[PDB]
Amino acid sequence: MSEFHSEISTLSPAPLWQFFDKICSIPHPSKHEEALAQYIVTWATEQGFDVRRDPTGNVFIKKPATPGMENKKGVVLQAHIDMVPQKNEDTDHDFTQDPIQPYIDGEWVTAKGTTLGADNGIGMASCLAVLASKEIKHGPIEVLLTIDEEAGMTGAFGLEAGWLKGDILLNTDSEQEGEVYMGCAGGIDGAMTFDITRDAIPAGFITRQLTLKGLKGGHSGCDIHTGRGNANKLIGRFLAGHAQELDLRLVEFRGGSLRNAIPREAFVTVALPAENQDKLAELFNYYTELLKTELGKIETDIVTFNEEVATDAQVFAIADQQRFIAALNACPNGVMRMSDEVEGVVETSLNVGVITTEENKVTVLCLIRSLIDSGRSQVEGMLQSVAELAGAQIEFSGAYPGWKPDADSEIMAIFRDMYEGIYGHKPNIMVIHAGLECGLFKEPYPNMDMVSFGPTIKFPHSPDEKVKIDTVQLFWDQMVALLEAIPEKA
Ligand SMILES: [Zn+2]
Ligand SMILES: [Zn+2]
Repeated sequence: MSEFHSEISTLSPAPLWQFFDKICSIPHPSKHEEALAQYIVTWATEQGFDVRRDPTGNVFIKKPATPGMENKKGVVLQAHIDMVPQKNEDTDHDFTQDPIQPYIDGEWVTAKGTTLGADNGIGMASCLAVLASKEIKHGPIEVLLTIDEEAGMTGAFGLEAGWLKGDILLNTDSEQEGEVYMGCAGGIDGAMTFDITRDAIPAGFITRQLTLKGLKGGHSGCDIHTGRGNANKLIGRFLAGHAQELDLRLVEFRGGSLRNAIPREAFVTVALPAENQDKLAELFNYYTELLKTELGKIETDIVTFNEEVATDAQVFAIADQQRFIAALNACPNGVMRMSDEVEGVVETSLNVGVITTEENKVTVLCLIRSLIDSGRSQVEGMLQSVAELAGAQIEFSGAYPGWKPDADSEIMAIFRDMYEGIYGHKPNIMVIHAGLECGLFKEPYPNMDMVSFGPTIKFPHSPDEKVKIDTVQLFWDQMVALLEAIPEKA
């Protein structure tokens, strides 16, 4: 806008920002990496690197140590090639074919009308800069360029061991300066299904719709540790202790939106004798009040509603109503175990996120997360124990490995202390209760520990993806600092 004549390839550190200007020029959305994979390889040949590809399309590039650190230590710099295709809703862009037009606006570099791919356009250029660099005194080096982060990260378990050495890995895929990653959670989708039959609403049974919403909700992974309520479970807890005593019968149970998110709204419609209408309305008002007493601190806007539409219907058979409700109630939810290796982090958890009834089928969907993959099984088994006891079925799928945090591992320690040698303080080292590509890296090479940090990019995956220029210089400064700080393995 104002800096109209400013060249992206002349921002510091130039070698990388030049590589980034080149990466921007050749179109690479997920699944269209070939175009850029070639360029990198042909490039890395011309420089005389041993460059090989694997069966699943990931690029590996070997550079021997600069004189002095031949004693090795082996390191693996890693980024992913694919970008994410998202255009502004009013600008012409064929992602398969058109280049990113990066531009400079203030403290930021963005593309207009399109995602910028700074991720890791800021990470992989970095990788490439180090390969080309003549004056970083590094030990032996491998670069891993994986295919697909934003389409189920195909490339990430693309291949397995015997393709790398060096017990260390440096992922450049995080999006904050001063924010590192030493671990993440794996996950797995679960589905408990019930084969239900229905008996008609008995005479006089007015039919109501008890509903609960205004829960703050959240994301099952990064927000699980908080006190946030689970709409599904609260309405189950109510029917559990009180259905039979109140002799109410169940027609409908719908809650939450997807396993990914802590369910904020849920509801049941039920049939009951018109006699117990003021009882129920009072018990339920009682019940809801109690909720606000309990969750009032964290859960500010907690609202329930109790209207009636006496529609038919066909109520759950008793034995089905019973087993489903016991199941829903017994079933674990929230945090299962806090980590002891790291200072107040959730090790295992699960979220009963979605419930949907239909005629003849009630289906309960949930998502177990864990850093220790051993604990994720532990939890699956408990669900199965319930599922068994209830005469219901569970299927598992969408399983992906977690990354267990090792406290004061070599590289975490270094990074921590090398950043503390470059900055008057320590980075904000973390563990997200979520999935990251470097997780899948632990399937083969569990021996390898690792780190994930990068420049500060805001709004990735939108036409707003803006990256902070001054932190690219930082990112690269520690990317250098440590590469040389790396101890030797004899
Ligand atoms: Zn991404
Ligand atoms: Zn990414």
